[PDB]
This record gives sequence, structure tokens and C-alpha cells, in this order.
Amino acid sequence: MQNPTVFFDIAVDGEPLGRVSFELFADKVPKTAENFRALSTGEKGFGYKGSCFHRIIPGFMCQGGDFTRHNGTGGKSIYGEKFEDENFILKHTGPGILSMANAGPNTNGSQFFICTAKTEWLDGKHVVFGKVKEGMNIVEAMERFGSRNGKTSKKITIADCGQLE
Repeated sequence: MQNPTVFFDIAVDGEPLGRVSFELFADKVPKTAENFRALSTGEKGFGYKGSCFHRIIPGFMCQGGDFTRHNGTGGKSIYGEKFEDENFILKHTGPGILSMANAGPNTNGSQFFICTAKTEWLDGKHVVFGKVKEGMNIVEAMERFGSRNGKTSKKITIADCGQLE
């Protein structure tokens, strides 16, 4: 019927920058789509407010999803430690696509990233479903503050998180 959208209020150096919306294919991938927005909704109670992007890399993508420790660890899904990939119907067609990062097969757990460039080398193993409806210009901004080491020159936090439609 509808494609749930979620967004993050990104603030740099204690001040707001903008918001980014995302289009999730619930019909195509009900498993990842519900889990993906579920974390934002905080139905289970994660309620990650102000969480900063766990890891950002320039010329590749912005990695995040870790809200409990913000160190790439402690992240967890509503179902449990990890969940299976629904399918690879939607691939890394282009930039702005949101994908569920994992440490291996069927180990998605809690972790997703916003790609900035087409990653064919990531496709075929990493389940992916999502795109930026609007606010990419903001995503790129976050990428600018990213580094090879994964650390950010500035401080990116989520001023507010909720379910958009």
C-alpha cells in the first residue's frame, strides 16, 4: 500500500544541518523494511535519540545502525541478534541506496548504510533495499566529514528520529 519512510536530523558541531528521507520497499522486502524502520520507531524501546553515525567512509558510504554502543558493536534487531536476508531483488543500482551491512551471511543484526556510489563489489552478498527520496545533498555533506579511518572530523548526531509515513 505505502512505502514507510524514516529520517535523521543530522547536526554538525552542535548545530543542525538538514534531514534525509528514505523510501523502503516493504512489499519487496518486508523483513528488512520492517526491521529497518522498527529501530527508528523504537517499538522494542531502543529509542536511539542523538545517536551518531557509527562509521563513515569518504567516496564509499556512510555506515551506521549501532545505537547501543555507537562503536559498530552492541547493535541489535527487534527479532534478535540477526535475521535472514529476504532476497536480492533490489541491488546497488546507484547512489543513495540503503543497504543492511553485516559481518557475514544471514548476520544482518542491526546495521545499515547509505551508499554514495554504486558498489557492484558489495552486491550479490549484502541484502539491499532503500533509496534517498530527498536530502541526498545532506548525505553527501556527512560523507565530506567522513575519513578513511572511519572517524568523523565533525560531530554528527540525530537531533530527532521517528517514523515518516
